[PDB]
Amino acid sequence: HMYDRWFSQQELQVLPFAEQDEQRNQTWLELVGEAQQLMGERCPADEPRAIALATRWMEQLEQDTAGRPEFLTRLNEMHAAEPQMREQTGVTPEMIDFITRAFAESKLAIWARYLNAEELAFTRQHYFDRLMEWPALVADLHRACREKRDPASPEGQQLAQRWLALFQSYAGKDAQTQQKFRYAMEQEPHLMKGTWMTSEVLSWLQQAIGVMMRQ
Ligand SMILES: COc1c(NC(=O)c2ccc(NC(=O)c3ccc(NC(=O)[C@H](CC#N)NC(=O)c4ccc(NC(=O)/C(C)=C/c5ccc(O)cc5)cc4)cc3)c(OC)c2O)ccc(C(=O)O)c1O
Repeated sequence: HMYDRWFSQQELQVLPFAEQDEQRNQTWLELVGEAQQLMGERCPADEPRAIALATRWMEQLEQDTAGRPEFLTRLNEMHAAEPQMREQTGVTPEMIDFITRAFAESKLAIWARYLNAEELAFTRQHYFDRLMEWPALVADLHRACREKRDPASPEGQQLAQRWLALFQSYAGKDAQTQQKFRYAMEQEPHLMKGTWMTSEVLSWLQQAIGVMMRQ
């Protein structure tokens, strides 16, 4: 069976997808069907119904990957190389592209209340520049936070430096603009959806960042 080709026996017991729960399958049946309908209509990704659908997708996908970023990246490996993936899930790379942009717009809608028009335009473009590098970083942050790596060590500062590079990629290099983004996240729970980040890993990261920013 399909997940057994990609997950160890121990991983399979903590992977919700591997349950073939009937209710979970029906939920994804509806999520896929709704995405198919919006795509076939060429629905713009910033329409409310698209943003709402993408928000549901990310909520469900985080739950069904057990909140483990490494399980998310395993699914991405399957979308690239598992022949049965479309047949078994109904999810396609084109569909994922639509959800990705609608989920981006779900965050741009919130950032619009904190940024001016020129900052919003910059981020609407550059949000996508390095977006797909975040799951690898999140996995490396989970491992670091797990092993109580010193946030101030060279290995911790390399992680903070990788965060800054991905953050400045979407936010820009302006200090006042960056502070708007950091304030918005503190104020808006939706901005940390679709991240696989936990309060524990965020604390570890924000300690590493704080060391980087004061120095
Ligand atoms: C806000 O910024 C910050 C931060 N920020 C962050 O830490 C931060 C962290 C991470 C992130 N991002 C991510 O991790 C991230 C980025 C990209 C992705 N993408 C993917 O994985 C890609 C594409 C995209 N996209 N694949 C998918 O989506 C994907 C979609 C669906 C499936 N589905 C299936 O296989 C199914 C359903 C099977 C099935 C089965 C059975 C069935 O019956 C039917 C179906 C599989 C994969 C996902 C997550 C982020 O966002 C950029 C952040 O901002 C931190 C601190 C501060 C501060 O201020 O201190 C701050 O400001």
